[PDB]
Amino acid sequence: KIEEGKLVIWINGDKGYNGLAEVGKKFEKDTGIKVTVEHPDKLEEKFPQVAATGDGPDIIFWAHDRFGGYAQSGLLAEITPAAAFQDKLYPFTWDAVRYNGKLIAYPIAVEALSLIYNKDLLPNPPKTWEEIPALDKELKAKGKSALMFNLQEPYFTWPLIAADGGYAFKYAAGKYDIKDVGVDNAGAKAGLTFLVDLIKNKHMNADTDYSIAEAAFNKGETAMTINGPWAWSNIDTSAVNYGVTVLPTFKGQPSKPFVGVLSAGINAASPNKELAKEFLENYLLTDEGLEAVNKDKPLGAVALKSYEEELAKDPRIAATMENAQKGEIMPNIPQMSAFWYAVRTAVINAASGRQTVDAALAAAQTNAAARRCQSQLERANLRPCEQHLMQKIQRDEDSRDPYSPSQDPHQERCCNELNEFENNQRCMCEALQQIMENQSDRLQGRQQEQQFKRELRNLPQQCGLRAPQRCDLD
Amino acid sequence: KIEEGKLVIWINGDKGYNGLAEVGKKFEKDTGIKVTVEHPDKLEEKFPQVAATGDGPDIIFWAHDRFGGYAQSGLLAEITPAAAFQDKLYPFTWDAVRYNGKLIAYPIAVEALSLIYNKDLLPNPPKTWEEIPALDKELKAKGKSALMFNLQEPYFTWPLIAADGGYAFKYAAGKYDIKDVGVDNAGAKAGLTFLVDLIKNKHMNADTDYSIAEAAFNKGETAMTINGPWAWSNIDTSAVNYGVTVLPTFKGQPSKPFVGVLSAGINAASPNKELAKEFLENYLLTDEGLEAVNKDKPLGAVALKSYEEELAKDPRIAATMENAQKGEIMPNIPQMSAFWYAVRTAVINAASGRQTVDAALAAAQTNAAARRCQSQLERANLRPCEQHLMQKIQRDEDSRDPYSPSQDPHQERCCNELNEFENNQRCMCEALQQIMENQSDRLQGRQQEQQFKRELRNLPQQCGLRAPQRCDLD
Ligand SMILES: OC[C@H]1O[C@H](O[C@H]2[C@H](O)[C@@H](O)[C@@H](O[C@H]3[C@H](O)[C@@H](O)[C@@H](O)O[C@@H]3CO)O[C@@H]2CO)[C@H](O)[C@@H](O)[C@@H]1O
Ligand SMILES: OC[C@H]1O[C@H](O[C@H]2[C@H](O)[C@@H](O)[C@@H](O[C@H]3[C@H](O)[C@@H](O)[C@@H](O)O[C@@H]3CO)O[C@@H]2CO)[C@H](O)[C@@H](O)[C@@H]1O
Ligand SMILES: [Cl-]
Ligand SMILES: [Cl-]
Ligand SMILES: [Cl-]
Ligand SMILES: [Cl-]
Ligand SMILES: [Cl-]
Ligand SMILES: [Cl-]
Ligand SMILES: [Cl-]
Ligand SMILES: [Cl-]
Ligand SMILES: [Cl-]
Ligand SMILES: [Cl-]
Repeated sequence: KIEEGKLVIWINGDKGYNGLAEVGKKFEKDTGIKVTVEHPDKLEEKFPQVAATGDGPDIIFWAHDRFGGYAQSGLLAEITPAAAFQDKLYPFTWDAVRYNGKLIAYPIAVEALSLIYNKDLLPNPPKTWEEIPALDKELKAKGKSALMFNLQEPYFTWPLIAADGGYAFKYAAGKYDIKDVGVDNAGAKAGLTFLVDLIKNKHMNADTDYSIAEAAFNKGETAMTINGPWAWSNIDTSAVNYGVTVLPTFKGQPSKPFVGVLSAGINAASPNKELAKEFLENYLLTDEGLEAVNKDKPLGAVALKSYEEELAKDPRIAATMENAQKGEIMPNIPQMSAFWYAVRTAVINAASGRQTVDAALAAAQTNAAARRCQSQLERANLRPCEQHLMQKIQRDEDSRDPYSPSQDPHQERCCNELNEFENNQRCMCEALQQIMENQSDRLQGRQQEQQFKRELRNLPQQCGLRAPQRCDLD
Repeated sequence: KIEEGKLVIWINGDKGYNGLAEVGKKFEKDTGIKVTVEHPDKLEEKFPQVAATGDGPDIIFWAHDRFGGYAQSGLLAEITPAAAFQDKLYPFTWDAVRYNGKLIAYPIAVEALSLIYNKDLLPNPPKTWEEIPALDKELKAKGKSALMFNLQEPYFTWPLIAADGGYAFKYAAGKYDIKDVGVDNAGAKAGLTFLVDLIKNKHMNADTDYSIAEAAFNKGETAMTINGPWAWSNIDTSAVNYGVTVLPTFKGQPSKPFVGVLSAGINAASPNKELAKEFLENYLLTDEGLEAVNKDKPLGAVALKSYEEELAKDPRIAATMENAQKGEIMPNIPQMSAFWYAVRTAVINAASGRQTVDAALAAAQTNAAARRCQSQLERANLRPCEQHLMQKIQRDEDSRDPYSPSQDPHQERCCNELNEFENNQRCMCEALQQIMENQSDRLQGRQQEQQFKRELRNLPQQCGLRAPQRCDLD
């Protein structure tokens, strides 16, 4: 489980975790509470998996977009700041940690990608994506290349995709229509197409990932890269003289980065909820705290109004905010992970040539708009079905297809719930399994239990719904 | 298979099949072609099952509503009458055998249910359903009952259900919205409710079926029944003095029978298509022909204008047409069978008390609006998927998760088709099986075949679609 007394903190390996450990120590010098800071791999995946059972860190750091999922799963303890404190952080940033009218994490900083150029290799950076092929040609001559960024992650290639019309889920009347996915429209295609063409023409390489691009840029091998504030430190170390400017335009429109807001959320299974709140509110979210971290690795435009008033002077932050405004805040809904995985795949297959732009995006659209089982299960309230089945058993203890020689002398609300598993039978099964589990202990007899299994088994048919071929009800 | 030279005809056991055999003989006396007339059980089920392989009758008789399904399955040969002939039959009736802008059967007669009363027991039949409980009470005293009709079939109980708002599929802009099902609205509930209440109060019995009601009425045991023209003969035999009148009203509206049009369709696998056409056009659809049949058992309002001009004089036919007009023509779409099965179930469970009106209807709505696998398969054009997979194999004969040490140095349109099986995985499987079958013969090698199976197997995943847990590709 989770030790009471200490604070364990998870944050991604590309963030200023050393800078955060310092705030960990200042907090310890004043508190005596041991603050541990870790940067595991795939922590945004691991957390859902571990916080579920009741383990993991007290605090979890990631971009706001994943927290909706965590919330829906009941993994995040709600956070509640006295009005005053809230007045210190930008409205904009508070919204990003708001799910179902609740605050589920603490905002830290606003992130957005910008175009980063080597002032040596390229005094004047291009205004347009279209300009780039010419450049690379020119640069290849001098033994260099025009541009290199991470292609393995959608986050990076999305600003171009989004430029001429691409979007994730439309925002219709105060909500996201997760059936209205715009990754397969003219714009998205145009964008991804241009991207692939760059590859087809030897201007960049489908296999290029983060570290490869970072190294290339930091060793002065390519004129341009695309990245976020976090990456500024390593360059500051690298002897390269760099500028940070607005991303190029495509078909005349600005690239539109998915703006994300670094957030800190408290494990809803942690004993140290108070300590956590005090840490984040009184130490991290302070001018010294943020600075300590921002020193290790730049946060972008911090959530706290006072320190940002300082940071704003930095031209790099200006360009960061410029790109951010051209962009859109990522949604934080549960379906976002689906969307991301979907697009990650499309981009890769298209980039690698396994598929065509039109095909890959078409698959992404289909898949990103498909509801996942785990989500549906969490949202399910299966009690009505439980109650129904129990009752039905009493009325069959003395009254077609009878169970025993003795049988041979709520339903709506339940079915309403099961309706949600009508398009995924494996899922329908899981829902039945969940029902079983939630009752096995309340089942006295055994005639009782198996006369429950069989009833449970043809429950979907009773609702006029589709049913699994097989379904183990251990 | 089907013998060339003879004509085999299927018609339901409750129709004037003897009367039709006569036209069978007059046709034989003039032709020498042996005409066989049979009335098998569940012939509307058997036919789809047998006509599929290429057997069955040359001609198939049923209400128009089932023929849409037969058509979609390619079981019905299109029928084409010279304008003149068509001018002999009512427009209304031609529409009923029209599917996808094609004539798929020959209209014979218009059917509709009416209220049939014993003039001895009840000189003045009720205007309203509401009046009936009082009657039955009064009649039970005299040792009789007010009303008895078939409860095992939805066809009979639907006029009441439909009365105050019930419908099958809404007709939206020239088409039926099979997702807009009106069997679970206030009206339908009201209607079914009244019906169940009749039962709950000992006014009728949930177990009452056709023969039980017919016998009861024909032996003068109940004052009223609800039935169609076909039933007139047996009563004519029965010494009971009966009238045929408009069905009672419910909540102030007329009962609304599903008007059906007896149709004759030609097996699209029969060699005798010409004979069939000549039989139906030149013998059956004539004043003598129809009469011969109408003699055995009344057809209702026949499709042929001339004979109906005669029949119209019969007050019984008048009442039949009155009820028909208060009613609605059944749709002939493939989904109709689903709808009927769904409602048959609801009615029975509600009537039997296994479920409540609200629950049962709610299940019917859900289920009647659910697309069936066989339908989706028929409508599927899986070629694109076939072509795609074949090609993909060539491009893998020398180029992640490789098949052989050698591999280790259309898609959209296809997926568009597979999208249709996204809510039924068993079905997705069948679609893959169909693809396999349609290629096993075109597959030279064996490395070829199994390198096809594996590709085929993760085809849904390539389309971002859901996939079966298991799928045998024999
Ligand atoms: O590619 C598959 C992948 O998608 C998911 O990651 C996304 C995040 O949810 C999202 O916040 C963003 O990640 C970036 C941050 O905003 C930023 O601080 C910095 O770390 O760069 C990040 C990108 O590498 O975008 C990504 C998608 O690219 C998802 O959460 C994962 O589970 C998954 O493996
Ligand atoms: O109840 C289950 C059942 O539904 C289907 O039968 C329907 C028919 O499609 C339909 O034409 C109608 O059947 C009647 C005729 O119109 C009439 O000529 C006479 O025969 O009375 C009939 C009713 O018994 O209504 C029924 C539904 O009640 C379906 O086709 C069957 O497969 C099925 O078993
Ligand atoms: Cl690790
Ligand atoms: Cl909480
Ligand atoms: Cl307060
Ligand atoms: Cl969006
Ligand atoms: Cl478009
Ligand atoms: Cl038989
Ligand atoms: Cl044909
Ligand atoms: Cl003609
Ligand atoms: Cl209708
Ligand atoms: Cl309603």
